[PDB]
Amino acid sequence: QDLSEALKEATKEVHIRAENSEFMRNFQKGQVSREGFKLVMASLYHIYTALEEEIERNKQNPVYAPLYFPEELHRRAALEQDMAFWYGPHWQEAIPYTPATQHYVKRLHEVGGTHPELLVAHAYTRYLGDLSGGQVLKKIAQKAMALPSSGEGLAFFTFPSIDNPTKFKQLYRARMNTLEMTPEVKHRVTEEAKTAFLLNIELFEELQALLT
Ligand code: HEM
Ligand SMILES: [C-]#N
Repeated sequence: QDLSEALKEATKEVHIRAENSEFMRNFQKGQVSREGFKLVMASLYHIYTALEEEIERNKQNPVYAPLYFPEELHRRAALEQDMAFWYGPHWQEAIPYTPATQHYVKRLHEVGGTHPELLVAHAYTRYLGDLSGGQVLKKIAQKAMALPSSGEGLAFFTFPSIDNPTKFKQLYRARMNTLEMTPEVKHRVTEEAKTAFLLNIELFEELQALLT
């Protein structure tokens, strides 16, 4: 079974639980305000910063290299733009770093530094999502908060180097299937992907609580 198919099958159940989390359920209904949105994007800033720091550390490692797409996928630069937009010139000392966010970042550094063969699980979980539901969320955020078509405040959801997200995702899945794969690696990679989804669910459950 190709890795791409194994991952989709392994995470299809938790995805349902994730897309139906209270925070997302509300976001999807159009109920999202500046306060809540700033909280989630600030958290993503930390998460992608850690993820991409580990991707850079392992860019030459064969267990990840085929998926090294900085120009097309990396979001840190975009998030820094969004942070300046929502938090101002000195966003660095203004943005929050929640416990659930720190927990996610901790696992990212553990994987990148000690279990690099599992890093693919984390890139898959975040990036393929950004190119899927993330695109639907972007439209909802624009409408709800009156954000301009010019893109300010939503740089994170914008991929100027990807003309067709559908085509790129297919390309990415195909590349994932070129990775050296063994029962051991495939089993653990799908398990880490489920863990990645849980880290996201816990983040959203935390943020929802902070708001309420
Ligand atoms: C806001 C609620 C969500 C919506 C509306 C949503 C919707 C979708 C849709 C429509 C797809 C299918 C795209 C395709 O087949 O190419 C998809 C796939 C995916 N989503 Fe979500 N999603 C949501 C939440 C999440 C969350 C919280 C995560 C985890 C960070 C996530 C990660 C993924 C991944 C990794 C895929 C790709 C699965 C695969 O093709 O193997 N999604 N999502
Ligand atoms: C999917 N987001």
